[PDB]
Amino acid sequence: NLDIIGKRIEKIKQEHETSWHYDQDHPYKTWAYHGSYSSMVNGVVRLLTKPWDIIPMVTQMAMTKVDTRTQEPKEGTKKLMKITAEWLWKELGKKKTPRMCTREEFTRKVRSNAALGAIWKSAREAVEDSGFWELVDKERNLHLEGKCETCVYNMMAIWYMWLGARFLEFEALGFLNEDHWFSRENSLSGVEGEGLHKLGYILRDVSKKEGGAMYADDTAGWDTRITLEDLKNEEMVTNHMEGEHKKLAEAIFKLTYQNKVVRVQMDIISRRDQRGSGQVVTYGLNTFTNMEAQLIRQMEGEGVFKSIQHLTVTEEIAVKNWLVRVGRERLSRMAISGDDCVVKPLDDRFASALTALNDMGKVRKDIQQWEPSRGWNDWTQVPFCSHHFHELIMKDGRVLVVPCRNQDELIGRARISQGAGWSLRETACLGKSYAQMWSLMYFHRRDLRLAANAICSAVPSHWVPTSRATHEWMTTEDMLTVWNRVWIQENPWMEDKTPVESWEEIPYLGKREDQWCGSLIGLTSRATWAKNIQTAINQVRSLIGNEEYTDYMPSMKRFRR
Ligand SMILES: CC(=O)Nc1ccc(-c2csc(N)n2)cc1
Ligand SMILES: [Cl-]
Ligand SMILES: [Zn+2]
Repeated sequence: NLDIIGKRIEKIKQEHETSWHYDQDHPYKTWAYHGSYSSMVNGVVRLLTKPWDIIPMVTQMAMTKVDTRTQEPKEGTKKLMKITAEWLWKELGKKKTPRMCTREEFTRKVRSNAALGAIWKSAREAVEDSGFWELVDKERNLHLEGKCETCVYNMMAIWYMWLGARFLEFEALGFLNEDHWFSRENSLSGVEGEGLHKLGYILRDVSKKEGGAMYADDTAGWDTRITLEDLKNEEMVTNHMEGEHKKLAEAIFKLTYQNKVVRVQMDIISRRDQRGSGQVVTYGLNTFTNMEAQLIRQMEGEGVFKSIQHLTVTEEIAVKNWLVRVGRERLSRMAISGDDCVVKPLDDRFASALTALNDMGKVRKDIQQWEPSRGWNDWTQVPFCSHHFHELIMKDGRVLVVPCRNQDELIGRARISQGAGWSLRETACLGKSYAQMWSLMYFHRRDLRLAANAICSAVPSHWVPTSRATHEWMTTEDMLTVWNRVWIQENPWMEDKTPVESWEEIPYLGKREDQWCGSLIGLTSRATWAKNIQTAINQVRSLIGNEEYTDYMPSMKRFRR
């Protein structure tokens, strides 16, 4: 307990000796208590989406369990998790080599803008000061000694550490993301590096497997369900390491993941369970443990073991043998993105195979603990990564599988910014990012293709999209050329590589399907907005001023004379 959280706690107390009031009013039960001491609106996107100013599902988006425990899993459950985790690390390691990430790599990220959950004023000034690395060196040396001093989270939830602890985290465990351990190639169930023009093709491929319904059960507060046993299983990645890397990774797991200390608005508490690490490391270890949990739920449905109370020698061999024999074909019946999964099991016994799942603490959201899962019969209805997927046939017979979600959510998100000090140019460039994403991913939604064309017409041609998966819309290349590259040239599911010559070759959903997914097509106003769009474009041009603009609206047949 305190042999590991004490040094950090003592340090924080000393720096705060005056107000070290041990308040007996602290609202903590599970969180150990040691002591105490807004969405802005994007004006460019809003002026070009006037019909949505009277839709509450859009306009409301811009307005306005950490404290729980998880019963220890049973001996049968613990054995199932340990055998499965050992096997899974070995599979993920067959074609990969664990390795330290470098300051030279850490800075590069910082030179660009990749959320580092950090807390000089810019992180760009820390890595350049050789003073920062000296502090990193001290903690780094302490980690090698099996001790920590300055690796403490500030819950905001979202837990932000100091850069020194982040860099360190990244040095020891960044290889999982940087070298693509959770790629569909390295993991089979994984979709790291995929993006939205891929995810539907991947679900359609899972649908091709003989088996039962497609299951997509959510976990309530997945991170708050992460147990110390799960952490012991994740930590086994270090069995694959050597030298300094092994000791540095072992210290991240022991000192920062399995024996945490955090600050809260300031109470100084510690928990030895739950997920509380870096968002990128969190994503990879959530994928790992979700893959493990779903293989075990598959084993339960298949009758590989009879009970979670304890495993018989024979069953331990049967589970291990199931993995070696069918483990890979099985991970393949899954699409897993951190806590999000889709599973096509061998048959529907999976639906009521719930004892391992509930005993691991991964209780399903929106269904009685022991009510058997609802199955999806059509891959085009299955929810994944906040989307569903349509099969869309081009006038020339070729097949697109496209991402989709309710259009009010897409419009409402593009109308929001986070943070202060945005110029009109930067606000315009963020509007252009959304517009290009819509042109590439949601071109099949009539309102989004029109609104994208309008925003790109209203923002100077040469201004670069900005924002503080393959984000191919973050470019000043022509959007038809990018569309061709993503959907035709580089699309492994498209055999005919004939380029598309114009946007009018690129289809929409059916008119009724577009309405079902939130389109305003057929409202009197949606017609006033499409008819008068050059007036809205001109309003925004007049605000931005005398700049080089391009008219993209005649790419659409209706504005093409
Ligand atoms: C822009 C455009 O194509 N206008 C339009 C007109 C009517 C309809 C319609 C009638 S009954 C139904 N379900 N949908 C859809 C769209
Ligand atoms: Cl269905
Ligand atoms: Zn849809």
